[PDB]
Parts: sequence; structure tokens; C-alpha cells
Amino acid sequence: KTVVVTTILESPYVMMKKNHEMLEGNERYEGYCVDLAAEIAKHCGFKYKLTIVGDGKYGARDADTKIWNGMVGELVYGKADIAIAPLTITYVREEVIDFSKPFMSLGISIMIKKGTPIESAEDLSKQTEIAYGTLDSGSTKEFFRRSKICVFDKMWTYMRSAEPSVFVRTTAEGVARVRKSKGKYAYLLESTMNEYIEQRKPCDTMKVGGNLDSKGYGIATPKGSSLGNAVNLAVLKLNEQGLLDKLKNKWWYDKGEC
Amino acid sequence: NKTVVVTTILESPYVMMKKNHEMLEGNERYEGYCVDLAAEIAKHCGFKYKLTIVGDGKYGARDADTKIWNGMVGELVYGKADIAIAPLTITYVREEVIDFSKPFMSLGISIMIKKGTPIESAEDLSKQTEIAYGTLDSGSTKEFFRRSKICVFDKMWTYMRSAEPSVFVRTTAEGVARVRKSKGKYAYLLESTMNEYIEQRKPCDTMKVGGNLDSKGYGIATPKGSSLGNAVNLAVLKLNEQGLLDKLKNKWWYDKGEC
Ligand SMILES: O=C1N=c2cc([N+](=O)[O-])c([N+](=O)[O-])cc2=NC1=O
Ligand SMILES: O=C1N=c2cc([N+](=O)[O-])c([N+](=O)[O-])cc2=NC1=O
Repeated sequence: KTVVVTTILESPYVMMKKNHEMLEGNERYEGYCVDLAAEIAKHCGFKYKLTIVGDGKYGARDADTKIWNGMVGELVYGKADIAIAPLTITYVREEVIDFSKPFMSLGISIMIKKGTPIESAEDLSKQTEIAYGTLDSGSTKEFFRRSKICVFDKMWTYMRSAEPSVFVRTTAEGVARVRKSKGKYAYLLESTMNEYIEQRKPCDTMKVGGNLDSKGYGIATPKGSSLGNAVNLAVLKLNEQGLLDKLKNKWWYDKGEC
Repeated sequence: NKTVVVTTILESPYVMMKKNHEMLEGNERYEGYCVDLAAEIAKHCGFKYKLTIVGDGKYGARDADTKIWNGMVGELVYGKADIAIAPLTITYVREEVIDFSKPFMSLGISIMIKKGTPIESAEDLSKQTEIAYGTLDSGSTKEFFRRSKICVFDKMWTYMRSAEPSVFVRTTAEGVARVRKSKGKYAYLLESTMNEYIEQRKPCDTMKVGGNLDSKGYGIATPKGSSLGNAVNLAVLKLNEQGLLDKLKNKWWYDKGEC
């Protein structure tokens, strides 16, 4: 009766303990989603086993084979019973799996190295000396691409035609690029990550301006799962008890390095 | 007929009476955020609808003694409406009796003060008495402080609960009025979405200070086992990704602002 919980290895959501070599099972892991999982399980009344998604991805659908990868794939194909991770609620994903109500809110934000004369998305669109880009894939990119707003359309026009490329392969790459471009590059990513990195050494970056949109992380379960109901109520219950905020503050600031 | 009966509440700027509403008939009588949203939801879900205002003008609370729901939530659980399109906060007790779509707007408890008031945060209110402060005498707001584990807020609750004269108001407008009349000696805690709306209305003597003390969400509600929920749920998500929700937000909040 053990529930197979799939999740991704992303800080501070899911991380490896300092001594994960001497540990075994769920005790190996720690972090926001790891703590959350314990709560969700306690209120829904079930035993769970935490497993890291094989390909270490969230969930996208190939345009050719139409196959789902990442944690979404593990849910649609019967490899996992529930996904507890920072998985953003989207239209296409909602069509194939069931999402609970958001346990965390977020949106596209701007990351820059401290000292950079940038304060908003508008500031970027008006200049070029300070290059800026996003992940070469994901909701963040397609946001600007399918945006009928001139500010984001102009930013998109720039990003689309730039030399060298302002797009990055991974997030860690984008963050590093900001730290290494000596204040000549700005990275557009999820606010949750932006404000987490801002609290990590060497603490040479900061979040600027407000969010460009509004997304949400949700606990996903296979379409039609009987588990979805209880889990959904658990999230709402945890939120109304300020537990989600407590968990946030904990892994973002209490364990912060600034 | 196959005309979806849409229940909604009369709260600005979500649903408001037009200019010549007396000369108009049907849905064309109303306007606002939720009115525009309803049109889109119906467009993508493909259905004709009729806008109706909830009789008791309430959102949805379960009377503790009669165990009976009121407002829009009640209209659903008792088969009087097919769908509820309004600023209805997604709560636990409600999710237990109705089906909510994914949030179409995020919000949280915020502090409303009269401009000039020497307050910048909730912690400020808790370290003083010079400036009185309160909330609606019912709802998730007053509920947030009573069951709070944060010291400042539990210190605020201790103050509010035992304060004379009472610092609790009966309506939203009543709380806003008290702020505009207390010459900056009264702060009002309410939904941020409403706080940032009043901040855009005459005479523009109020403002929102500090960040939200929590995080809620407005969602479209439908009765359980409704053949409408899933479609409505996908509609909200798509509208958000197309930036339509943000456009509606900016239209009725800032484009028609007065400050
Ligand atoms: O569901 C998703 N959740 C994500 C969460 C994060 N995150 O910041 O937690 C990131 N990211 O780091 O770029 C990308 C994501 N891509 C997704 O498709
Ligand atoms: O579900 C609710 N939704 C609300 C929405 C608003 N609003 O701001 O739209 C307010 N308010 O104005 O105080 C109170 C509410 N109380 C509720 O119980």
C-alpha cells in the first residue's frame, strides 16, 4: 500500500543530505517538498516512498513522438502514484494529469548581478548593452514568444535575434552566466528560484522588478486518481495553517546565507 | 433551456451596474472583471449564459447552528445556479462542498492605511496602540489571526479581540470609510485585491503598505460532478497563459484608475 512519490532534485525543494551515503530510503533526502510530502502524507493517511524522476525533468511532450517525459511522464504511464515537486500548473499538463490547488505562487522575474542599472523589464527592452535571455525552453520562453504585449514582444524580438545566443541550456547555466558576465547579462526565470539564489553565496545577485506573469506549483496525480481529492484538501488545509509560508521561510531564509 | 445560469456577487470592480442599466436588459446590464471573464469562459467552453446576482448578496458561509450554506456557495449546493463566477476565495470548507477551478487571481491579507499614517508593516501595528486597527467581523481575514502561530499577529489578535470600542466592521465599505474618517488613526486589514483597487479611487487618500500576510486565490466554482467544471478549469488556465487575466486585471484596476 506504499505510495510511490516521484519528485525532482531541485533546491531547496528536494536536496541530498550531507550524509546521504549512510542513509537509506526517504531519510536520504531533505527540503521543502520533502517536508511537504511528510505533511501531505500525514493528513491523507498513507505511507510513501520518495523517488527521483529518472530523466530529472519536470514534464514536456515531444512534438514528434508526442511522448511525455519527466515527472509528468511517470504519472501518465503508471510509473508513479503522485508528484510532489515545483511542477507549474499548465494547460497541456492539466489535460493529461490532475493538479491540486497551488501550494506555492510565482511568476517570471528578472535576475541581475548586484550593481547593474536595471530595475524592470522595460529598462531592459530600451537598452542592449546589458544582454538578457531565458531558458531555451519552458513556459518562461514561450511567454515572450506568444506575448502580444509590445514590451515583451520587443524583448522577444531582441532575444530571438541576438549574437551570441542569450538562451541557456539549463537554469544553473543561466544563473552562472549572470555571475560571470560581470554585470553585462540579465537572466529571466521563475521568481521562486530567483529569490532563493539571492540568498545563497556569494550573494552577488538580486531580484529586480515585479513578476511579469502568474504561475503556480501544484501536486500532480494521474488523471482519475482517487488520491487527488484528499491531497487537494491537504494543500488547502496546510496553507490555511500558514504551513506553506512557514516551509517557504524556512528553506529560503532561515537556512539562508545572507 | 440550455442557458447556463451564472450566479455572481455585486462587488467592484468585478461586477457593477452600467450607466443606463435601467434602459438595458439581461447580461448587458452589468459590467466589470467577472463580467468580462464570464464572456471568455463561455466562449471557450461554448455555451450561452445568463448573469444573476446572488439574492442575499453573500459569498458562501455555512451557518454553524442550521448547517445551511448561504451566498453563492449555497446557490450551487442547492441547485439554483450552474456556475459561480465571482471573487470567491478558495477555502477548505468550500472545496468540501463545491468544485473550484484553478485560481484566476492571487491575493492575500494586506494593510490599508490613510496616506500619511506612520505604518509600514504589520509588525509596526503590533508594537503600538496609538493607531487602532481591525478587520471584517467574519471571514478568512479575522480567521487568519485567531488561529495564527506568528507572534506579531497573535499579538495583534490579542489586541483586536479585547479592544473597546470594537475595531471590527460589518462590511468592506464600512472598514474603508472608518479609515477615511479616523484621520489616520485606524488601519484596516482586508484582501489585497480590494486594497489596491480602493487605492485607485477618489479621493485617493488611502494606500496599501507592506506585503501580504498570507496567500489566497479566487476561483470559479461549480457543483460537484458537474459536466462543466473540467472545461471551465482548462479555460481559466488558457486565459492566464494568453495574458488575458492580467489584461482584465489592468483594465478594471489601473486603466480606469483615478490616481
Ligand atoms: O513544472 C516546471 N517547474 C519548474 C520549476 C523551476 N524552479 O525554479 O523551481 C524551474 N527553474 O528552475 O527554471 C523550471 C521549471 N519548469 C517546469 O516545467
Ligand atoms: O469568498 C470571499 N471573497 C471575498 C472577496 C473580496 N474582494 O475584495 O473581492 C472581499 N472584500 O472585498 O473584502 C471579501 C471576500 N470574502 C469572501 O468570503
